[PDB]
Amino acid sequence: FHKIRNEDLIFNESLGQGTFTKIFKGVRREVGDYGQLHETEVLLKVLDKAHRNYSESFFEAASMMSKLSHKHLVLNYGVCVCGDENILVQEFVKFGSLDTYLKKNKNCINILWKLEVAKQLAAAMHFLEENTLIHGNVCAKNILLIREEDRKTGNPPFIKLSDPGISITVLPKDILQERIPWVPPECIENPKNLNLATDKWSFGTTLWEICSGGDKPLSALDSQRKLQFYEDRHQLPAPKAAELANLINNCMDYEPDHRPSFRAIIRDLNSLF
Ligand SMILES: Fc1cc(-c2cccc3ncc(-c4cnn(C5CCNCC5)c4)nc23)cc(F)c1CN1CCOCC1
Repeated sequence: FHKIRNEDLIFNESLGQGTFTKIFKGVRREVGDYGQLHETEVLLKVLDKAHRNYSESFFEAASMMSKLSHKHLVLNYGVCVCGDENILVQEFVKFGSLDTYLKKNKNCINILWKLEVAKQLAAAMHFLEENTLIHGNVCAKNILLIREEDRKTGNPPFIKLSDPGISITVLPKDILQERIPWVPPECIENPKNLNLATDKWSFGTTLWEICSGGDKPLSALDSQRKLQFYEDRHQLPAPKAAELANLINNCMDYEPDHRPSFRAIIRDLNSLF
């Protein structure tokens, strides 16, 4: 990881919170190409001091995204570990998380937009699968919109997948249960069951999000009822825009070995026209 000096980073507005983290917009003063000075917008993720013990895992997640380079993976600029703070310095994606964007723009997003975003996410996951790299936290909040659809010039939307944050393999059980139904059943049974099939399940849940205008599946269920939801082997209801319901249910297979490869998922996606 490239170590960035605290002097070169300026914290600005809070954008929200992750698990044991606070997230801010910031500015990084840097020497760019040809020696030109730039003040670059950045995303600053800060681990809560009270959870400093997760630091390793906190950085491990980010490490996963920087091992490979891909057009659909958010860039990591480096880390600031100056002092007692642990800071991730990442690319600032203009339009932010996809779930917020869907909730705000639901009244003007059709099937073609959803299908393009789904294809891009599936392509990112196919890249990860071919590299045998587990993401571990696919969800609409971790999809970021680089640019919007422009029907005037035919441009499709473009998305990037963000880093997964602290791994579910080390998170407390109640956080895992709160993350049903993104966390697959076998990881609720044993968090060390984290596997490639995990991301296929979570991809199904994320498709449900994309199709549901930013609604959160099973949000009306508390943790005990989410557990019970997995115990009775229920599936998510089809979204009112049901064009992807079969794909969602095929990915959210209670048998991890039966979840389809992302190549087959991409084939299915392309078959809808
Ligand atoms: F606060 C968060 C930040 C990210 C995130 C991770 C990695 C890179 C990111 N780049 C930009 C933005 C971002 C945030 N807002 N905006 C603009 C859009 C509208 N104008 C203001 C800025 C851009 N967010 C990024 C992911 C999250 F998961 C949350 C946590 N939450 C996710 C759901 O929404 C609330 C925050």
